[PDB]
Amino acid sequence: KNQLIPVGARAEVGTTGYGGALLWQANPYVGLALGYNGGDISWSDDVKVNGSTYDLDMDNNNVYLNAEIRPWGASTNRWAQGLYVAAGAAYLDNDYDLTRNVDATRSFRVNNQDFIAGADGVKINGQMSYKNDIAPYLGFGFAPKINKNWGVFGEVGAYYTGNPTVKLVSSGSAVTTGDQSLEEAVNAEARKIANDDKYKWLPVGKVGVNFFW
Amino acid sequence: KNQLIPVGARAEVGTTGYGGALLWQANPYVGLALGYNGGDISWSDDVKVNGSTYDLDMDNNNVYLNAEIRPWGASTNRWAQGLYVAAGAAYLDNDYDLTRNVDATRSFRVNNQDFIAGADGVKINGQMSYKNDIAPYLGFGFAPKINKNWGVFGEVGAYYTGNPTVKLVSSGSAVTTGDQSLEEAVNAEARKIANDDKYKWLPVGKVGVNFFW
Repeated sequence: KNQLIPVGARAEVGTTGYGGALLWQANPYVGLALGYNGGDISWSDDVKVNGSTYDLDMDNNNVYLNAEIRPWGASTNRWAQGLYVAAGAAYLDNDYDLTRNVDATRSFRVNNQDFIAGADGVKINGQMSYKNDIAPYLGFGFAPKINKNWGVFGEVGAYYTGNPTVKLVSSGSAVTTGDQSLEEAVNAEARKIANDDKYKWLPVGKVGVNFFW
Repeated sequence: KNQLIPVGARAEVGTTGYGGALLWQANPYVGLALGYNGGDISWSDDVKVNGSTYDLDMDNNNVYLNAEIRPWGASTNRWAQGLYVAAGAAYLDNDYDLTRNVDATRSFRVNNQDFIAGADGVKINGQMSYKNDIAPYLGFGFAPKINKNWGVFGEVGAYYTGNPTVKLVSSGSAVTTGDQSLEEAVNAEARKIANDDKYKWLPVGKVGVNFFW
């Protein structure tokens, strides 16, 4: 068979958007996925959690190329054959815009300090963007085949992106007994995101369907 | 066989204390339990939940007489034979003394209003006593036999006691933006317990071991 010809394709939905990939298989152990994840969703819910409401906007525009390594690639066992480690890289462009609306008189926590929203309530808005011409990726996947023609998968990994760009702002007044004012607590949180090790990785979870011709 | 002679005894531990009962069986469907639940425990934990620590003292001194009705009493099936409805009455004497210790700067909620403890923290103490010369009881039990000589059980029910006596007091200062001061919120909660329908019943959960001679 010709190495340059893909063996199949997949459709996927996950935390970095939806889309899919073309798939090549060099041998039972080593394969390649070239994909796009994009789109943009707006989850504006209304279910109150403890007096707060959250609104999430997300815009994605990612292109990725992964090697997939299957340690049990030649197995006829469907669970074993489906297990893989993904290593590769991607062009990343991801914007998150999260807004927390705190009801009047309700408590909420910012930078490990408790606050209580005043009579007019409190709004906290966060904008956070991951943009990388090329970011390395490592992940692990489980892609059991249902038969020779199709299957389903899940994949979890992370891109090493460095800290994202971040802008956090609050509106409204709050009472507190902690060390920081609301404004400082908010800026403290912006600073953690811009600087802590934890935020130098963009975690990824996706699920989807594989098709094989 | 002689009706006046008990068929067995049980040991039990539950929310109204520990102890046990003597058991009579009039026929496979109708039996009687005469028991004592007493003791007194002090659960002073240290595991912080959201900046609060709780300390619980409980003192019990209850005598009860229940009829137990087994709709499937003549069954050899152990699950079916073990199912019963309990109806009876008890002398009740139960004291609860619950103390919530709120760390400095942490939020906590009283009478559906959020508060944040000041620099010196906040203590909330509640004393609540159920005392009844005779209170009706209804409950449901599951007492599977392991063999003819022994078994295990659980029972859940409630005594109609009317509202308990209640004393709630706070110490320390707190900030808030709600309608009530801390003192009023605390007294509001005392009033609910002294007056709401919900508190006119003392719920009971117990587990134990049955012995048959």
